[PDB]
Amino acid sequence: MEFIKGFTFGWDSQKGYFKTERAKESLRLMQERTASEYVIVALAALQDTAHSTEVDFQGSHMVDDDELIELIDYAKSLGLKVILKPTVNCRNGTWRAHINFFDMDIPGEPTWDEWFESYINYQKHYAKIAEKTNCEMFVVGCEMVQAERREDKWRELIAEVRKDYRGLVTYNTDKYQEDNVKFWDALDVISSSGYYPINDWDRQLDRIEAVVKQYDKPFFFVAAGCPSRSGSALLPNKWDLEGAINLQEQADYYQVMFEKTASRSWVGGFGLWDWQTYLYDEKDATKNDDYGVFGKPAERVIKAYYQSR
Ligand SMILES: OC[C@H]1O[C@@H](O[C@H]2[C@H](O)[C@H](O)[C@H](O[C@H]3[C@H](O)[C@H](O)[C@H](O)O[C@@H]3CO)O[C@@H]2CO)[C@@H](O)[C@@H](O)[C@@H]1O
Repeated sequence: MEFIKGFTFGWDSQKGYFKTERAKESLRLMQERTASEYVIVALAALQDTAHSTEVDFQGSHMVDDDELIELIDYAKSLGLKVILKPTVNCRNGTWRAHINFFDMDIPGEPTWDEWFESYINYQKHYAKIAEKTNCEMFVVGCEMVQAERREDKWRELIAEVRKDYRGLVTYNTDKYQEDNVKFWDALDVISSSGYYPINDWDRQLDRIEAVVKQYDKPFFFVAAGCPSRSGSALLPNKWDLEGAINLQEQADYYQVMFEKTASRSWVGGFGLWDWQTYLYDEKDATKNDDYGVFGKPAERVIKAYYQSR
């Protein structure tokens, strides 16, 4: 596995966004400003709650198949490789890591089998798209901490994705959960959300290295990044962190992350979080306290690092 110089795109997208000039201009700027060679197209279906079993990928929250194919083809026309990452959010705001059901099937209660049926059929739909567009990698789940114990069901899902899609298949675990997953052998690549504190990379990388050396798979941080807010460098996963704007903290987070990971040969790349489909005006960058790096000092740190690899 060559080093993946990646950036996540499309998380803010709604139906119709990918049809637009604005979306293509944003993706061109992502490539120009960061020297990324991969785009991670991150999409989210919706379910009602963390304990409901129907996964909706057809409403206004979800780009249509035709515009998704258009955007992937356009990314390829720019020379980008594409990683497709379809995940799921809850309408009531609960983090998908809490999606969970009773260990036993109780009459009248939602079951693991019902949820996985809906989720597998969701993934198979997008696996067919990844196959038709020749996406380089497909990510079958993201941060599903409580669902990860259902190893049998995850193995079933991966086999179903394999029937539709012949590329690389991975699963994206949450921070600190790299060893919670017991089905890495069924995947091609190990990946995690590397939202680790700026002052704890040495301990965390040593921990992950010991996990990764138990398998014969490449590894990368399919999500990583930091909002431009004070205190975010300590908890970079908290998108709602109460903190004043701080562009330099985000740049410093990135500088430390690349420095610490550059010396671990097994860190095989990054899918940096994240680049908006509808990008803010460069004039508004110094007021933006979110994950974007457009117009911020972190943009130069990323581009320099990606150009060096
Ligand atoms: O932006 C409006 C939209 O935001 C939803 O909530 C978001 C967050 O705003 C943020 O994008 C967050 O990103 C997580 C992501 O879920 C995943 O964990 C990734 O690895 O890390 C990023 C950064 O922490 O995602 C949630 C949605 O899951 C929500 O508030 C909507 O109501 C709303 O319109």
